[PDB]
Amino acid sequence: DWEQYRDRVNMLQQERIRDSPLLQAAKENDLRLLKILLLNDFQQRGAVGETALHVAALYDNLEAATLLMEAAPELAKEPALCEPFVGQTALHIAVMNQNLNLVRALLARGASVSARATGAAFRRSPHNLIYYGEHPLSFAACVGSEEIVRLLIEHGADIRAQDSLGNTVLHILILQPNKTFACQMYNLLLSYDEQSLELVPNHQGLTPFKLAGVEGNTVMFQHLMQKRKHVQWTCGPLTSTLYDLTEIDSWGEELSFLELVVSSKKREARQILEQTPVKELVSFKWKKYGRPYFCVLASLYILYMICFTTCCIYRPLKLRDDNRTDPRDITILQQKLLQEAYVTHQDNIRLVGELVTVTGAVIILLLEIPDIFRVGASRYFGQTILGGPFHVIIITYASLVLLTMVMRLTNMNGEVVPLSFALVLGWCSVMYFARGFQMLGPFTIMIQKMIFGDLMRFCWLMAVVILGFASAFHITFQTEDPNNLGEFSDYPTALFSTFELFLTIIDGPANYSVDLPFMYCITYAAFAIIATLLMLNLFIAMMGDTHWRVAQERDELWRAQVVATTVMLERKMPRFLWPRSGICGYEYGLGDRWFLRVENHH
Amino acid sequence: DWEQYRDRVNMLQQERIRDSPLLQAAKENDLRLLKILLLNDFQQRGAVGETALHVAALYDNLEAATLLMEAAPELAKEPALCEPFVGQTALHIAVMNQNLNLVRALLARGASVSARATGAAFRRSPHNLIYYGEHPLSFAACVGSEEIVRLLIEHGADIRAQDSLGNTVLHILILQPNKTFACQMYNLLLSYDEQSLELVPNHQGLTPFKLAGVEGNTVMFQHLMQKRKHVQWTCGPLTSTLYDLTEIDSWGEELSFLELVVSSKKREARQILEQTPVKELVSFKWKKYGRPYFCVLASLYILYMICFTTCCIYRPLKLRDDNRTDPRDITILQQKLLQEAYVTHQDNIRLVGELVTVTGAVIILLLEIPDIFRVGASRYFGQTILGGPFHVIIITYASLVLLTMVMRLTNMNGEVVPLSFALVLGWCSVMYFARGFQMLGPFTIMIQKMIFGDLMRFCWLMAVVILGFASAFHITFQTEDPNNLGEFSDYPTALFSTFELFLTIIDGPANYSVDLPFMYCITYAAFAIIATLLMLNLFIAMMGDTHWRVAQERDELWRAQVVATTVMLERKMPRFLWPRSGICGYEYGLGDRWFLRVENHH
Ligand SMILES: CC(C)[C@@H](C)/C=C/[C@@H](C)[C@H]1CC[C@H]2C3=CC=C4C[C@@H](O)CC[C@]4(C)[C@H]3CC[C@]12C
Ligand SMILES: CC(C)[C@@H](C)/C=C/[C@@H](C)[C@H]1CC[C@H]2C3=CC=C4C[C@@H](O)CC[C@]4(C)[C@H]3CC[C@]12C
Ligand SMILES: CC(C)[C@@H](C)/C=C/[C@@H](C)[C@H]1CC[C@H]2C3=CC=C4C[C@@H](O)CC[C@]4(C)[C@H]3CC[C@]12C
Ligand SMILES: CC(C)[C@@H](C)/C=C/[C@@H](C)[C@H]1CC[C@H]2C3=CC=C4C[C@@H](O)CC[C@]4(C)[C@H]3CC[C@]12C
Repeated sequence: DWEQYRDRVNMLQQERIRDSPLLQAAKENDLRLLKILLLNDFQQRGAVGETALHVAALYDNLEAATLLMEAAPELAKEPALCEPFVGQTALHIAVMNQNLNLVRALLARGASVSARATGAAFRRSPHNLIYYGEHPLSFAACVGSEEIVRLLIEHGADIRAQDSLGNTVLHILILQPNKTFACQMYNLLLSYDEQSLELVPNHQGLTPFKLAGVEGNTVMFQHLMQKRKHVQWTCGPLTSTLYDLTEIDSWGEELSFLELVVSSKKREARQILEQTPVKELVSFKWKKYGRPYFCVLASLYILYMICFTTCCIYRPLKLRDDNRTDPRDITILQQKLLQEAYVTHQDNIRLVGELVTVTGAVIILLLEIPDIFRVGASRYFGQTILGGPFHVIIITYASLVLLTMVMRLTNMNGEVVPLSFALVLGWCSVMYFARGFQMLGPFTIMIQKMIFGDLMRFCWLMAVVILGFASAFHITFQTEDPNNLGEFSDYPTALFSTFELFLTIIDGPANYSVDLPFMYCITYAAFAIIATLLMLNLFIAMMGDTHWRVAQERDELWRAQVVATTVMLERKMPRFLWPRSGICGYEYGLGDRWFLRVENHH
Repeated sequence: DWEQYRDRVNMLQQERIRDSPLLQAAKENDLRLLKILLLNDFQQRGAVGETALHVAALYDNLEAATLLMEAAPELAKEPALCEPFVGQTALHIAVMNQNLNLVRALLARGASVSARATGAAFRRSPHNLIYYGEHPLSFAACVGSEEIVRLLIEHGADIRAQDSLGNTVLHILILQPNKTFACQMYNLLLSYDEQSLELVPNHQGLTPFKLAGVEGNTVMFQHLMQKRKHVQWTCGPLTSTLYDLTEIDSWGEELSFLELVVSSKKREARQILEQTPVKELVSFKWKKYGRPYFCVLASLYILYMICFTTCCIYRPLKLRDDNRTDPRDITILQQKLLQEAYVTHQDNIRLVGELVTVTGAVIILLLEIPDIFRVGASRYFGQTILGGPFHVIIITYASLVLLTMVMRLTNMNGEVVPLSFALVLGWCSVMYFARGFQMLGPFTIMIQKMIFGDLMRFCWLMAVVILGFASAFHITFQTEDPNNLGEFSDYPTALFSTFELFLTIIDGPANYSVDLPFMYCITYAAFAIIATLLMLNLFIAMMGDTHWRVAQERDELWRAQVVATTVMLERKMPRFLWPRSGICGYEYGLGDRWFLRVENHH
């Protein structure tokens, strides 16, 4: 694995230092021995192709480093050579150690300011505890050294330089934990840009501004907004400000800033939506267009489900041609064949409802399937914010409807099976529209967080308890007459009865007109204590204990689902229903830009 | 008892001081009277064989002590003589009182630095509020007096000296509450050791390092780690450190450090497992070997339970030879005798499943019973962390399986009884494997903490309520026809029905075709209010109120169960499946030691 390999690389590096007297002296800073060694091989390389001057820079030994450079000035220009450290120079190491005097001493000897630390230790990865890109300037900026950054710019470090992810030093600063020092560095780097470095995309296609949204860097986002706002006036406690919408509203682009924020896997990304500019734009969009249109789509989908339900109530059945020869058989009706299912005016009225049902199932797939491809299936079905579990069940519903149509056209028996699933999944998918309402939306997120959390854990241990007790009840009743107590008469019935008895949805079996086996009363007393008194009430207790913890995240997720709905509706609906948001600058001599005006009290 | 004896010892001591003018003067420090007394018996002894110089040292009376020593220098060498205080000298007392000048005055007169306070007041026990071992140096160290410790070392106090538990001053310092001052003292004492005192075991077989793990002394453990770590390099925000695994991983030893920590009765011991070295070693062991092998053992045990369950479903039964002459008798099948139970190919297929069932029951006892002997039964079955309640039920399961085999071989009727218990206990023991999963493990600890806590308290008061109401319902129905209401027709049925009615698992008995006794409606209304409205819902309330309090400990116990599982699997499984953990130093010129490399951000 990567851990045992990186560990071995570090062990070999330390051994090759111990085993080589020049590298050992470069580590210890014992100038005595280092003078004797250098007085009479300077190109000695440690385990990763690093020089004695890399070793001196790592241990921050300026005296050993200057003594090595006086003996062999060429060492300042040397990269390391083996996979984790490829392209790392002594300048990269000195910059990480913030040794300004060693950085001056290396630059005075022509250490390259444009050298790339290409190796696996510098790539953005869960394997690496930091990501500073590949260039000495990016290292100096992430390390927070203003003076080393100026010094590197004065030696001609290219501020536009991009690493193997396409990230510029501005993208790399958005990715750092030290957000306030990163904002101070971001102004310093923007000062040397006199087309802008803020507009350069990485290989994901993201500008620094879009990356601050995706990564949920609210401190860098509100900093980037200071160059995109204009204060129109202040009057006593009131200010009117005008915010440039260009990089937020993302007009005509296939993948907007707001879509990149609501579809981001970073939990912090949803905090960008609470910023004054994003929140007030998405609140306006939801008030004026999103809620009205989402209420119309909720209404149309409910009418479509009432239509489909009515087609199931009026489903074509006839008297069974076969005989109920078995006394346990209760089936009296049967499916009509296709050639006898469409005869009456009522069958033609149902054919219109069935054609509406099939048309809406086709429309669901035409609306759903392209968004799987845009978003990618694991992000599309996985994200709560986008509607993930509802997309699974609405596609499953449309698939079961089209399967049922194939069964109807082919005289296939058993339409009850896909129709019963489609009635449950079709109606449960009406809970998708709960996101439009503050009353229902946060509660629908609790339902989901309880299904994937507490209900999952419970059903795993509940199933183990049901297997034990169903088997004990079944073998307890194997010797007894099934007509006097039916609940455990075969093993599938014993499982189902034990499941219903666990949940207390069927009464505990009793028949006071006969002697039940004594082992039933013993087993059922233990079951009643374990399943109903303890586990069924402990479920309520652990749900109550989850509920108060999850409640703050439930509300943050609901507010983000409203924005994701707004972004989805504006993307998918006809543009004549969604007029461009904010204020057109061309009406006021401000150019082609669009704005949001926010007036606030302070 | 010990309390009334120690109290009497203290009362007699104070009386013998009051009754003896020299000891009374040694307590008061009235040098006037003490001069008159000493001018013309110095060997006067208080209630515990203590001298007037012990009394002067106890009351911290340096002037009386020096005046007593000037009259009788031999008193500095005297021990106390009666059971609680045997071997205590005036030096032990002066050291506890931190009187450096009295310690100098006693050492100047040859008070023994190697004297042992052998008496019952100095032994590690719940009877004693402190434990400083038996020697003046251990007293000075636990009292925290650096200057008295140096002074005693300068007078030749043996730093290797061991008390009646085999504890050295280092072991005794791990046992003190003042952990940060104890670490400062631990460095001072290690400085005089120039085979090491850190390697000396006590009579439990524990070194100071193992004792810090067992006692959960995380402050002393992280201090002891500072002499067992090497910083390989630091580069900007990153450091790589190498930790010596020798005393943690405990190779080839019959009882490891990690086993001593997970099996400790101290609740603080589980905090040692969260230290960087222990946590990262046990996390690696669990990731690479523990979880994969525990998932295989979970799978094999579930397949074994499905096999046993199938042998119970296909259990050999025939039509009853006897007649159902009683109209209340519902038994229609009976056990086959052994000589008719193995005839068909299906019986031979079941014999293979029954031989697998018996083989796994023998294997369970071969795996379980030796670990009872290693750990000791009360620690083995008592500890949640080790699997205690699951070890009880898995041994009970294997015992019921082997009992059932003896019943099968002997034509003994009633195999339903041990098989019904074995099906419940065998399946409920699958919850042992819940510890391997973050989803199920903490919840399985809540199940256990609720069974032993809230369910226990509830079942005690619930039983008292059922006894009252079952008796009232039984005598209410004694005069009435059992065929019209069967629930209370005899006292065992009335108990069982009242138990099912308490839990609301059977419907309240009613028969609108007859007049029930009016006393039933009155009694059942009171029962319905007390049992179902109040107590059954108050159970949910007290569980909810336990759940939020226990939730932090539940997670700490789960994280410790994962480590205990890892330690158990590595101990019990073949060593070719468990390669030695960490980094072999011999590959890198570091010797025979093994290491963990931890790289961290700061
Ligand atoms: C035998 C059939 C009828 C079985 C398989 C049916 C199961 C359905 C009812 C289950 C499967 C997944 C469940 C489910 C998935 C996720 C969510 C999202 C949550 O925010 C609201 C509830 C909701 C919508 C629930 C409702 C009930 C569903 C849809
Ligand atoms: C406890 C958790 C794990 C939940 C999810 C599981 C419930 C189990 C016990 C349920 C789920 C569906 C149930 C089920 C489905 C349908 C039938 C067909 C019927 O003719 C006999 C019973 C039988 C075979 C029952 C047995 C019990 C089952 C398998
Ligand atoms: C009449 C028989 C069937 C009676 C005696 C059976 C009782 C069983 C089901 C009881 C006895 C002890 C109970 C028990 C003991 C302790 C634990 C550990 C806990 O972390 C998970 C639940 C678990 C495993 C439960 C499950 C149910 C058990 C095993
Ligand atoms: C309320 C708590 C204390 C729980 C643990 C106790 C429940 C009691 C009421 C249960 C446990 C087992 C039950 C029980 C076992 C088996 C039988 C044999 C049956 O032919 C008559 C009823 C009888 C005798 C009932 C009576 C009620 C008992 C004794």
